[PDB]
Amino acid sequence: YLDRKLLTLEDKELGSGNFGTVKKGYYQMKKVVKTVAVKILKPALKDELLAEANVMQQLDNPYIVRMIGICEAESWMLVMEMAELGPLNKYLQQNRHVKDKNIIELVHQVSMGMKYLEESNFVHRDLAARNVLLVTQHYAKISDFGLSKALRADENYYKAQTHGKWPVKWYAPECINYYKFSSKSDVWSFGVLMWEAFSYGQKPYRGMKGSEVTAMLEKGERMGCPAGCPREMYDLMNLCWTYDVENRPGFAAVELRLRNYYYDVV
Ligand SMILES: Cn1ncc2cc(Nc3nc(N4CCC(O)CC4)nc4c3C(=O)N=CC4)ccc21
Repeated sequence: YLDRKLLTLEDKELGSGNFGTVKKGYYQMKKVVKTVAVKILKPALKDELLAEANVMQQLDNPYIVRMIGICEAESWMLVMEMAELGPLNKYLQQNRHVKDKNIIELVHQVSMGMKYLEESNFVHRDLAARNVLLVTQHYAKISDFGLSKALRADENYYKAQTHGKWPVKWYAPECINYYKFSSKSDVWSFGVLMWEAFSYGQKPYRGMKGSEVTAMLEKGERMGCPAGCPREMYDLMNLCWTYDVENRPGFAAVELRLRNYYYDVV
């Protein structure tokens, strides 16, 4: 595991995730230094960070943030690779010149990242543009597995005991209504992430309470098509927002439509 001495931290906080506060740092490997991002813990919580690390340790995919390791000194610390460009929603906010086909590339990468996660039977549970990190303008990685769960070999959903404070605007009806989280409910979140991407990092359901969003969806109402969003991408959003879980597509089908659409547009 990781040694505090070989870890240097800058003291400005880059932002906050589910169980901590992310800071830039430098970690000396054998010969070189790796620039890193370090989630630092604010009773239970230690277990939560450790659990997140336990999830990350089992994941190896090009489109998922790699964990370097864990560090236990002064605070409990989860050491990750640094995605220099930061979160997708902030980047697109500040980079309105980013081309529609650039955004397709990036959301397609998230869908590859998520297809892997679906094949691996892990549920993300907090998929949102804020937790997509940009290594480069054409390379996105999924992060923050603080809410993630390893599914049982006999089940395709995790059932939460209660509702703790949740990112309700990214949650499918069955998560809100029944606390049932599956890869299919990550697909719902992905659609909201797509809406975020093609709206250049604008928040979904602006000015509405979680309760008003739920009520809007149960009417069969959905968010509109963002300015300049290609119609095939907006169609996929609505598919992701299928109310019935069973009819909603899985990430294999979502990634396939993203892949064909992206490859079609050269
Ligand atoms: C310009 N900017 N603004 C924020 C920002 C953050 C990265 N920071 C990163 N930031 C976070 N968080 C802060 C922002 C929140 O939206 C999500 C939690 N997590 C990670 C990194 C990271 O590089 N690697 C693994 C995990 C790098 C650049 C950033």
